[PDB]
Amino acid sequence: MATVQQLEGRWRLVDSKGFDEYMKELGVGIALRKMGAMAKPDCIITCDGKNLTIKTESTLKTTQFSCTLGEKFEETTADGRKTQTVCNFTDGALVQHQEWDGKESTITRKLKDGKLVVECVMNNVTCTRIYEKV
Ligand SMILES: O=C(O)c1ccccc1NC(=O)N1CCc2ccccc21
Ligand SMILES: [Cl-]
Repeated sequence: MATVQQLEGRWRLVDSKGFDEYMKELGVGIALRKMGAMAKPDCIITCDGKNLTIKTESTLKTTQFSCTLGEKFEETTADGRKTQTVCNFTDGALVQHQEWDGKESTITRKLKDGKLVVECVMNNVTCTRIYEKV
């Protein structure tokens, strides 16, 4: 018995795995990759019913989106991509699908050992983003 509300709270990055390779796959330039690779974002996740809000905060940039689960919406990512996106909660994991310019990326968010595991995949390049509850 798992629900999207299990992901709510305030989270802080504690481990990164393959993030540079994921940014390279997005085409992010060297300057922003150096900036991105030193950030330790803080994330606040809230979900009232099906209305979900994720606000990501760091010393470099603050980003946030609000959406209804299962309903598509437009999101401008931290690296500047204007994407068509939908979020679905399925099998104890929040699934975010991003499309832009004929390219796809999937971002999954799930709890593992109490840590929020964020997996970003694009063109078979997998990035793992580990957050601790604060
Ligand atoms: O970083 C992440 O784990 C992340 C995971 C999934 C989706 C977006 C992410 N990143 C993000 O939303 N932001 C906002 C500001 C900032 C600065 C530096 C690196 C990242 C970010
Ligand atoms: Cl996140």
